Amino acid sequence: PVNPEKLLVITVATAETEGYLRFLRSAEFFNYTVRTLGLGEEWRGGDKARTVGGGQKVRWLKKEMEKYADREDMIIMFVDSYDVILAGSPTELLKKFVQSGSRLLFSAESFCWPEWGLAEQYPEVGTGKRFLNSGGFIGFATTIHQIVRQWKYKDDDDDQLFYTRLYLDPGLREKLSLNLDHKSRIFQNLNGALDEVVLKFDRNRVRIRNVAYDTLPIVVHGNGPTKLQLNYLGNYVPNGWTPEGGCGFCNQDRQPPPRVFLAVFVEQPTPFLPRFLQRLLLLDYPPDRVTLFLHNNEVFHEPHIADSWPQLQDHFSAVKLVGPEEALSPGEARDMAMDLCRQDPECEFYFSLDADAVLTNLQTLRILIEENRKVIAPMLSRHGKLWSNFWGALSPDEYYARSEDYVELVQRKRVGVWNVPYISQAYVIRGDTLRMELPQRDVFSGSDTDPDMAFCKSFRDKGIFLHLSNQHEFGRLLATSRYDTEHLHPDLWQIFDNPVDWKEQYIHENYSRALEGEGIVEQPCPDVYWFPLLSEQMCDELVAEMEHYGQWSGGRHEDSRLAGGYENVPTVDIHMKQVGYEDQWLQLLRTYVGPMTESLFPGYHTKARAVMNFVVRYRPDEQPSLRPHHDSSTFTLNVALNHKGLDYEGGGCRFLRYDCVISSPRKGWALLHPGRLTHYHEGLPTTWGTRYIMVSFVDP
Amino acid sequence: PVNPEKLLVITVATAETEGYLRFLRSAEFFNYTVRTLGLGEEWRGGDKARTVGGGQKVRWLKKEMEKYADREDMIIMFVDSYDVILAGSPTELLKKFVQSGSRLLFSAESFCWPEWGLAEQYPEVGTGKRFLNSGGFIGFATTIHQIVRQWKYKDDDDDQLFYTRLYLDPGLREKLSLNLDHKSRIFQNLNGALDEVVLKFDRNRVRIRNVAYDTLPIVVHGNGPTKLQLNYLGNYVPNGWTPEGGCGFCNQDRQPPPRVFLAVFVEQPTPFLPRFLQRLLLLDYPPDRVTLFLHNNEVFHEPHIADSWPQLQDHFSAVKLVGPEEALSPGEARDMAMDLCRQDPECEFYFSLDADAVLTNLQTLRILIEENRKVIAPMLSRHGKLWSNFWGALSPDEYYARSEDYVELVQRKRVGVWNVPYISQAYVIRGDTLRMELPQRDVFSGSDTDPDMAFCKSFRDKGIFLHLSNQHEFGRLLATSRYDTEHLHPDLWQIFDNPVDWKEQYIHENYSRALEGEGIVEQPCPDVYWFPLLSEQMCDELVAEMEHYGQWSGGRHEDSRLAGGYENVPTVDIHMKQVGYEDQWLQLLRTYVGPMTESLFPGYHTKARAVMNFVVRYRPDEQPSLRPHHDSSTFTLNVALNHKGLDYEGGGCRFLRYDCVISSPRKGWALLHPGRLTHYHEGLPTTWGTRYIMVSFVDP
Ligand SMILES: *[C@@H]1O[C@H](CO)[C@@H](O[C@@H]2O[C@H](CO)[C@@H](O)[C@H](O)[C@H]2NC(C)=O)[C@H](O)[C@H]1NC(C)=O
Ligand SMILES: *[C@@H]1O[C@H](CO)[C@@H](O[C@@H]2O[C@H](CO)[C@@H](O)[C@H](O)[C@H]2NC(C)=O)[C@H](O)[C@H]1NC(C)=O
Ligand SMILES: O=c1ccn([C@@H]2O[C@H](COP(=O)(O)OP(=O)(O)O)[C@@H](O)[C@H]2O)c(=O)[nH]1
Ligand SMILES: O=c1ccn([C@@H]2O[C@H](COP(=O)(O)OP(=O)(O)O)[C@@H](O)[C@H]2O)c(=O)[nH]1
Ligand SMILES: *[C@@H]1O[C@H](CO)[C@@H](O)[C@H](O)[C@H]1NC(C)=O
Ligand SMILES: *[C@@H]1O[C@H](CO)[C@@H](O)[C@H](O)[C@H]1NC(C)=O
Ligand SMILES: O=C(O)CCC(=O)C(=O)O
Ligand SMILES: O=C(O)CCC(=O)C(=O)O
Ligand SMILES: [Fe+2]
Ligand SMILES: [Fe+2]
Ligand SMILES: [Fe+2]
Ligand SMILES: [Fe+2]
Ligand SMILES: [Mn+2]
Ligand SMILES: [Mn+2]
Repeated sequence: PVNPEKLLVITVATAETEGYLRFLRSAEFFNYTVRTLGLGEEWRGGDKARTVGGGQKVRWLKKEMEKYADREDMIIMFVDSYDVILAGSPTELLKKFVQSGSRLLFSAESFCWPEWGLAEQYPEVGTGKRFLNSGGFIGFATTIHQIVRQWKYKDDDDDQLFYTRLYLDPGLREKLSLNLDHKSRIFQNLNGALDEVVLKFDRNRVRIRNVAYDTLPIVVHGNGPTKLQLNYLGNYVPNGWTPEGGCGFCNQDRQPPPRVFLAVFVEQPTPFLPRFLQRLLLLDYPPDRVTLFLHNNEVFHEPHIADSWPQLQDHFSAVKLVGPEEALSPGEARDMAMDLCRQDPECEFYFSLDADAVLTNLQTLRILIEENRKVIAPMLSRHGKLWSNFWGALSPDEYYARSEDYVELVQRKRVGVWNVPYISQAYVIRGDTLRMELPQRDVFSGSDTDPDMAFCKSFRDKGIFLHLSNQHEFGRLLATSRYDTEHLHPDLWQIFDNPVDWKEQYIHENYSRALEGEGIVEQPCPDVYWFPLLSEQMCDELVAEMEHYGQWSGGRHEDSRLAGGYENVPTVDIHMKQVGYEDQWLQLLRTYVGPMTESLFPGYHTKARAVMNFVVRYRPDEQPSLRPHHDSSTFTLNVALNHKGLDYEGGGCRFLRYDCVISSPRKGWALLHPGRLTHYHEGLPTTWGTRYIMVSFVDP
Repeated sequence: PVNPEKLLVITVATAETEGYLRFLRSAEFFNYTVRTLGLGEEWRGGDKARTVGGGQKVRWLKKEMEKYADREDMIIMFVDSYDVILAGSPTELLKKFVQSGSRLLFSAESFCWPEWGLAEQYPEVGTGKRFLNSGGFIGFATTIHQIVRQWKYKDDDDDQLFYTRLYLDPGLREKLSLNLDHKSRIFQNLNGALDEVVLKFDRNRVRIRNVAYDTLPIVVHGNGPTKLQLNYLGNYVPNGWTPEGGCGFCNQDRQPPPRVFLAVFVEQPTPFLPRFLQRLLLLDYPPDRVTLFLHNNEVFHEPHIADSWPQLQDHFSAVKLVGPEEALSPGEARDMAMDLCRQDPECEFYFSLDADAVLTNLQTLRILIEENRKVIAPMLSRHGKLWSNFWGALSPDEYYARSEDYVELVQRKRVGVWNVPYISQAYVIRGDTLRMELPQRDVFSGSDTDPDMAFCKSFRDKGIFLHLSNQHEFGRLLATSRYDTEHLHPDLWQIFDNPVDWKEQYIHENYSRALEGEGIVEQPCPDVYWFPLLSEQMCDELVAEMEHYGQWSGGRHEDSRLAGGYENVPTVDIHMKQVGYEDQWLQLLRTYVGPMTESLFPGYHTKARAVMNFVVRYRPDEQPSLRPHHDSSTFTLNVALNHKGLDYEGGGCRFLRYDCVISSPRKGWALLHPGRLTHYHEGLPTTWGTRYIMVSFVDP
């Protein structure tokens, strides 16, 4: 039973990169003893991601092994550190080594790298990996010393060719009892084996299983082009995220805060921008510590920015606008904003936020800064859909791909802080990282590749992790896909594409409370109910849209009213059809009036059909009143669109059979009365100003 | 200026017939002096209506004239009396005689009667009547004496041939200055001149005008076959009926009363007979003075008569039934009933009343008896139509014809007591007239002619007037034309043909009062109105008709109710369509429910459309309740058809949104509530007995 106190892990690492630190945490979880060679030095092993190299690893190890040249009592395992995580204990590792009968076991690989023509020389293996991989091997210290002694080559020569050449010596391979871990009992190299590796869960720990060989490896090596697959596994293995404990490295549970450069990007016509700009004033972070940069690409949004700009300038420490007349492409804009932060040593954190990100959590900035990562994004999704501001995986093209755990994360079945290949629309970046690790200006620009992808790739190429937190509800993403800008108030037409935001801007703030009892709804006259439905902004924009159409009814015009004997009872009005708002208004009816009606009239059901939908204008100079009549409806909805007193005098609705009068309508509130038989009614004369109302004859 | 004290009217009359008395009244109106020859004697002048005759007139006149043979100071006018009325004064008559230059003026006639071959011998006249008529002549007494002296012939020879022969003597005609009144200045004979005579009205007097000659005759002679035309004129001329005075011989203003034989005739299936038989008990005339005879030709009416017969037998002095098993034809039945009166000297008046006569005036018998005529009928019309129980005129066929004043009489623009050619369905006849003047048994029978016509003709042939009074509202005539007897209660289906009577039997007696305010209508729940609509008899017959169909609803049956989510809400019921009563029930709705609805819901109009009309049966053993639902109607009508307590326990209607319960329905009363949106409602469980209701979903 070999003693774990005699096992030493040796690894190489010239800097404490996020991968190195991920490795160490996995080593410390199992209580391994880790010696790290090279930590302050310059890497001379060549660009291992483009070419061969790594001989410097062998030189440093050879020098370290001279201490242990005679230590037959010591087992040593050498592993890479930037792309390796440990998944099993020293005890299990040692038992498995001993079972191999080997004196120095190398990991095995599907590819014969870097000289593919050496494959013939290798021994035959039935089903396991055939070839040697230098990223991981374990053996007696005396045997390892005898191998690494023979290093006498350049720092930029290939370490794995060196070991392969020695392994392919039949006399040497037998003298020293050298072996390869063909069936991945100990070492799992991913390159060429992705289809064989799955996560194996436990209550408080995760590891990996090779389903081809039915093994539980100890060492997971994301060798070659599998770093992102290793990134994926390292979110779980060994104690990343677990069924019972959750995430293991996040906070879980949440005097001057760091100065922040906040950069906002308006790169396409985007709905509800006035609302977004107003949210900036509400972000819970001291505004004297925030510098605002706003890039607007859209002349459509210039009035919006202008209205908001005085309040922003008074709010934040400093503000800078870059408008459309500057002709910047989105890539150049984002380079410029990031570089303003990079070049200012007082910029401790850089926070990029696009205009289609709705931050519902006003503490997002604090939360992300406290997470203490180089780069981190809050998870934002489109309402009720899977689409989000991150990708879990990449295609070989390096385009979008759905990771095996994407849906669980978007649905927040698994919450934590995830290492992912792509983030967008909102993220926070350390100022130090921009200065020390990505000093180039051309981060988003440079190739014909999309800027958002180029940015992520820029960070991946430096080995910087991209973190994504779904630990909290942070907000959502607006649909901007087909946003029709040819209206006086385009956001009035957003009831389909952005219904959550549409409701919050146009439905009365006390509507939902009214629909749940609470004694808001009123019944001023028998079977006439009165409730808040439309927000003041909705009334104002709707009136303005009607006046902008300008073509009100006149003589010869006919409505669906019933008075006396086949009389015609018209109003000066505009029907929703004429302005192109029928479909939107029916959606309102379906969603907000239908349910209100069934609640106030128990027993009644409706799908809210209405062929007659129109806005009425009363004035002393044209048609000031509406004579007694019935409506061609099962029930009628009558919504006040302006203020009695401020905008008009007189007016109001009278119900003759009940000698009951609605003398003082409320802007945004609706009347709901039966349309036939019982509620013969009259619109009293408007005596001054202009009185606007919205009328729907539903279920005719 | 000849003195009217020297003018004597001589006429012949063997009896004081109604025509003679009509003549005398017209003579007394103008203050003529009338000598009447022959009053107690036997007429030997032959049948003047079949043949020639009348010589007896000349014999009596010749004897009377011997007194005046030398009285050159006297003017004498001889006229017939049974078919003559005077229309002008003695003064006007005398002036006109004098203007003629004649010493003995005869009336003229279009026909050369009785020897047509004497026409050549007459003098030529341009346009006036050419030939002599003996019914009227005026002249100096000495001249008349010289003419009548020459009478030496049989009582049955023709008087007019005698005068013609003397007139056609050229020497005589010139010696005595004999003349004919060619242009009807004085005498108007109607035969051959009907087209020339019209009535000329004045405030308090009527006369006739000859429009061919533009004259105003003094003497109107209905000679030959024009007696009925004279009958017509004599209703006005000279003071019969006048614009300002009205009728001149009627009462205008209305201790043992005469014994009466009342005879009732049921000669065809007739509607509402139970009601008619019940009316007999209400006739305002002492029942101990009335003998009832009832002839029923219809087995359909045997149960009706049987139900009523105990009350009739207890009511009247004596009663006799003659049923269908006696095989009597209507003619034999009416002969038999009239002859029972004829042969009983205690039968002072005979009153014949058919079963389709509705006497609304319970004093009809008194009124007609007080009118003191031989034969008189009260005017009865079919509701809102011109058809009545009399004819004003006869065709040459002696069939129906419309008199020039028929419509004015039916519409009661002219009221009085009229001499008319035909009466039917109700009339009163003096017992004496039957004994003394129509002793034959075969009054209605004898020829293949209709009995009703034969009866009138029988009386006309004896010169008996047929009187018709429209001086009062007496009643109406039922339509019996197409009476469908193939029902359990045929009168339920009479809403079209006899709507006045249908209303009085089936509509609630307090319906009309309720429709005119008076605080009968109730509103037991908000916008649920409650009013009396159906009579108890209507409910009882309607239920019984449904149970007699017997085929009530069951499983798989679907109604037009709306509950929850596309649930099916059935009732065990029968729809009006199935029993063949839809059209009738819609008529009820149109006529009685429509107007009630518009009165209780001011502003609403309806033509009372209803596709769903049905009777519901609730029982503990089948379907006792009706779960909460809405109706496919603008408003719903809900009529109770039996008695809570007597016939069922439990039941009632509940309106959930109003926490209001109709716990105690009223048989025959209707509920009226809106059908949609507001009045979600439930039929409570019937716990004992059977609860029937009538339901209509109107305006769906
Ligand atoms: C929604 O409901 C709230 C609470 O019922 C309303 O609040 C009040 O507003 C009045 C006048 O604006 C104030 O005098 C009260 O002090 C407020 N009460 C509270 C608890 O805030 C609010 O006005 C309603 N909103 C709308 C648009 O009608
Ligand atoms: C129609 O209305 C009359 C009067 O309102 C009702 O008459 C009364 O009936 C009750 C019970 O039958 C008696 O106690 C009263 O004395 C009656 N009053 C009078 C003035 O007659 C009559 O019942 C109503 N008819 C129906 C069928 O409901
Ligand atoms: O600048 C560098 C590059 C690499 N390494 C170490 O050398 C190993 C070899 O690099 P890599 O794992 O990327 O090569 P591959 O396994 O993909 O062939 C890394 O894991 C680190 O342990 C290092 O210390 N500094
Ligand atoms: O039974 C009779 C029939 C006739 N007359 C008288 O004789 C007249 C002649 O009869 P009528 O007028 O019917 O004959 P016509 O004028 O039609 O030829 C009558 O008007 C009566 O004045 C009479 O007294 N008794
Ligand atoms: C690691 O060592 C500590 C004692 O030094 C011990 O308490 C802990 O449980 C060990 N953990 C594992 C996973 O072996
Ligand atoms: C008839 O005579 C009386 C007097 O005897 C007279 O009062 C009356 O007015 C006269 N009527 C007519 C119509 O001549
Ligand atoms: O002006 C009002 O409030 C009543 C008008 C009405 O109900 C209608 O549009 O038909
Ligand atoms: O039984 C009742 O009174 C209620 C039933 C009803 O209204 C219906 O027939 O639809
Ligand atoms: Fe309109
Ligand atoms: Fe209306
Ligand atoms: Fe039914
Ligand atoms: Fe119902
Ligand atoms: Mn590696
Ligand atoms: Mn005559």
